[PDB]
Amino acid sequence: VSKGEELFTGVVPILVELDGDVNGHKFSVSGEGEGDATYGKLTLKLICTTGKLPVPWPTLVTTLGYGLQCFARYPDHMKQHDFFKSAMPEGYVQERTIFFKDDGNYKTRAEVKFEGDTLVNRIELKGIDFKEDGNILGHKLEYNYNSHNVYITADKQKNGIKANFKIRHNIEDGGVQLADHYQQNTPIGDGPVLLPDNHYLSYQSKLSKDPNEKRDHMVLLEFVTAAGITTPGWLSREQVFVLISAASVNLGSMMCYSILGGMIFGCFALFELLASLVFGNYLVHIGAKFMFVAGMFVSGGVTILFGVLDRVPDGPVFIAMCFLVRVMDAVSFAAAMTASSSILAKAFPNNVATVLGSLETFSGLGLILGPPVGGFLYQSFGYEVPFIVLGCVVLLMVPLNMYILPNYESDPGEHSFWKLIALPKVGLIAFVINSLSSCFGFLDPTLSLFVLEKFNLPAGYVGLVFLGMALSYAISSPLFGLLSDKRPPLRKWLLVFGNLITAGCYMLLGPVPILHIKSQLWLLVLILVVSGLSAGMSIIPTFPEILSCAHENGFEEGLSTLGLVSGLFSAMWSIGAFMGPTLGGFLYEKIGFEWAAAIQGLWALISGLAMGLFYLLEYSQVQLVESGGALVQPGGSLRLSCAASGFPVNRYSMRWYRQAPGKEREWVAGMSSAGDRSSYEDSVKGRFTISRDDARNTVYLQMNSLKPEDTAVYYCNVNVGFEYWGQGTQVTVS
Repeated sequence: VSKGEELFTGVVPILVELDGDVNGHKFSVSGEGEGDATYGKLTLKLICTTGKLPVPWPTLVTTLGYGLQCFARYPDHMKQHDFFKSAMPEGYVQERTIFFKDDGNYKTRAEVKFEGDTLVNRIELKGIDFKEDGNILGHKLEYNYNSHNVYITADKQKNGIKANFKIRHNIEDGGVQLADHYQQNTPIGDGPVLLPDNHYLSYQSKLSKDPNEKRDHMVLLEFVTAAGITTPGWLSREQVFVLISAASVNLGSMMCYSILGGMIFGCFALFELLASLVFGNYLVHIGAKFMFVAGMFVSGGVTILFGVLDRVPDGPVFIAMCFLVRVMDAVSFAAAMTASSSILAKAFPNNVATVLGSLETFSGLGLILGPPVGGFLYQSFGYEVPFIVLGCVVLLMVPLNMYILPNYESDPGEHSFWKLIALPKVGLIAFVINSLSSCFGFLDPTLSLFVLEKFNLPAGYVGLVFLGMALSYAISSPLFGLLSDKRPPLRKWLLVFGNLITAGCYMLLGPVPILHIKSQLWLLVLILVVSGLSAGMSIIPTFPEILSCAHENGFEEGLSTLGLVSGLFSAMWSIGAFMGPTLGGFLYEKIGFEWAAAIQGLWALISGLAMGLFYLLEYSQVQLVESGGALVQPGGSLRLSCAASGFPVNRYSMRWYRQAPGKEREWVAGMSSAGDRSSYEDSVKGRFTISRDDARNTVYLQMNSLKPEDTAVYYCNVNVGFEYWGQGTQVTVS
């Protein structure tokens, strides 16, 4: 942990300057922008100062944007393997040699200094023996730039680091220009520097042009991720503390609710929805550490003040005190649910779906510990004071949770809330949670009364029925959260089919007389535990889906947009609990349970029908599939098909790449964006053939006179603005 990491928490300005010379032609560029190293983002706006550039812009991106090594996003594991910010305020020197294949050479000398809050790098270039008819001076490069991995090694003799890497440039004809970069990074400070081990940095790039700027300009968007060494498997000290603290608050919440589970419900549901909304909006401004101790402290008093309601007689001293308690029952659960969702998804960045299932399963052990209330606490005091004694250990979690939860801070986000509810996808997923919570809240007042009028069973015996539905939720929550995380494209099929079964289960719960199904006890047990399987399969992946929908729209990553999303998850769980039971008592008056379960499910039937056709009709994401590689004897012919989805193939180019086993990936063939020019590898020139079907959205590569040298895994490459590759298929010649 070096000193310079503390100065990088936040958006810091950037300024860039370059004075270069190619073959006696002088040029100079300058610009400004902003970079944030908390989540690895960099925006660089270059403006050419001499008015014209003899070299293409992507040849100089690796000196300008790749010269800003200090905005790397290092994880918690490799804070110690970080050389760039190790002595950052002093600055450092990048000395680069940039070798172009069968072209000239670049020598780069760059100084990085930290003056005030502005980081200024000054770059001197020298270019030699560029060919006039070549790719560089001929300007045959497309206006695109692609991803790369950069490998870092250390050096003790100069106390700095060394690196070697190779970028690829797309050519208008179709080929690839290869550039090999050797950099030496030396620190000019006399303080301690960090010498790391071997690792790499994934660079993702985006090129853009301003609509209003006329003079020759270029806009760089850069994402940097650092990786390279295997995680040890042991969880960090932050991950263990959040998991043990969030599990205990859901255990005690169901523990006290397992004993005490007209205008009051109207007062409750509006101020439960209001407290879940605004207190989730200002999660940035209040502080998530003080949220998780504010909810359980107020909810700790709810367990205490319920006992003292017995002392007062009925009237203004009883009813008005039921007005206050709940308010504190609602707002503190609304606070505890939104706080526990925000603090847990930050702790597990790529495990959001799995840890919700693990958290909600341990809350399903809470109602298993129900009749332990009747063990000794009910037999000792009865109903007067069992609550204050249990409330101590709830309130004794205060010194533990204040010490064991980490402290986070974040700048408030300038996005309005809103805009988020105006999305087409957030609106339809709000309808599903409204529909799913409506069907859950109907059975709480009304299932026991149907059994009483038909099967004539006591409500204590109906208490076993409710544990039948909770037994299926507890086992469905981890497994359906386990499969939600590993396959992100199938969470949209997993959730819509979850609501569709719930419509079908509830259709047959109280059977319509047209259906001619006889109702009995063993059928009621079987049909309800299936409904637990369907409800748990639809309630778990709706939180990572909204988090996925926010980041694709353009919202930032961190504590800001996580707070606004988790506020809605408590909010749309509350609107189901308002129109569920209250209209449930309305619709129970009309006909009865033989239709009140059928009409409850048609609203869930239209809920899965509306969003299910929204995902089906207009899903679009860039995916590429290869198929057809097999065992071919030498001298034969083969055909390989790359199929594309998400983008039109007519206006973009397609390339092919090979991977021999144990060898570096190499380019095979390319076609221009106009469908007129093409290029091939020089070793296989004239023996392969590239082709496409534009209206079919397919590209084909045909192989004539195969040799054992061509045994490789083949991939299919496209540049939309971000680089995409296909899965790749293996071709063996033997």
